[PDB]
Amino acid sequence: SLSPMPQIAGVTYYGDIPKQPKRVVSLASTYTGYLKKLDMNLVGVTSYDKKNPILAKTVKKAKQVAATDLEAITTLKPDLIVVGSTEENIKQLAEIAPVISIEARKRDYLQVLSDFGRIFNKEGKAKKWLKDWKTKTAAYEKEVKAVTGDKATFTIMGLYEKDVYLFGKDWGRGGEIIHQAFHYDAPEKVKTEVFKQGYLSLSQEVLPDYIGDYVVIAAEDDKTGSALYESKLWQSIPAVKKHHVIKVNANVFYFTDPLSLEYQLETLREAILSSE
Ligand SMILES: O=C1CCC(=O)N(O)C/C=C\CCNC(=O)CCC(=O)N(O)CCCCCNC(=O)CCC(=O)N(O)CCCCCN1
Ligand SMILES: [Fe+3]
Repeated sequence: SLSPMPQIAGVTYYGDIPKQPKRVVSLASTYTGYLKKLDMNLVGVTSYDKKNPILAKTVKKAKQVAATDLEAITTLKPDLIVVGSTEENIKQLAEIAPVISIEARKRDYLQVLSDFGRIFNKEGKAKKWLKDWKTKTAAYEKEVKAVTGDKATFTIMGLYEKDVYLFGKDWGRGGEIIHQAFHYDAPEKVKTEVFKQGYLSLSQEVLPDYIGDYVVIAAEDDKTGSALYESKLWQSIPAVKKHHVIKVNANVFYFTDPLSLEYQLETLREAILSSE
């Protein structure tokens, strides 16, 4: 029995996708949690998946694999491999098992779930989650905007090693919830320089120019942000002086999947409400 394999923008099939795969290898942390949400049995997952404190609990049995670990992936005997479209070795992966390749941003973070529901005939489960999400986020939006005001601007940022990044509405780090689910505006330069591009690496000195009312900042640990937070440049930013900086744990906040997002939603709601 094969998947109906619908034509979906950004989804490429290699081989005959099983309708009911029993041994799924996920090589893209974007998708792992969607597969889990739809009760797919994962036997391989990524390093990020293992470090995500929400998701990791659900995939303890899975082996940590990278896309280059062809031998380990083969040994796992998958009947389905799920990958991002930018992976360079799709040919060799497809020799191991059927592959679903997904190109980020062709479908939104919600569509991806209903898309997998169609691929695997789990539409009911997908629809129910999406319904509750849309109802909950609509209510939560009203609550948070009652504190911030409706026109408050948010910037999504992330700290990685010595680097500083801004993110748009659809590159994780809380952007889906802040920009899409809560319909928060962003500063002008964020909308014109970051949103379409997905992300932007930036030098410290111009950071003030991209921050308005609030900032959500992702990092994997406390030490990464240390120097920045103590800098005069940083302390000069109005949002910082007003205590409108929401620091979040990247280990879960990198992610976009339903399981991660459930946790991120409560965290962001609570953080914004307590900013008052
Ligand atoms: O899908 C998302 C949000 C968007 C995202 O980050 N992606 O990687 C998916 C879309 C791009 C796939 C193509 N891969 C790359 O461009 C490699 C670099 C990359 O992953 N990026 O996100 C580019 C900007 C961040 C670079 C610094 N690295 C990290 O922050 C590690 C977390 C990091 O960026 N990762 O991707 C690892 C955890 C990802 C969890 C799921 N999150
Ligand atoms: Fe990434």
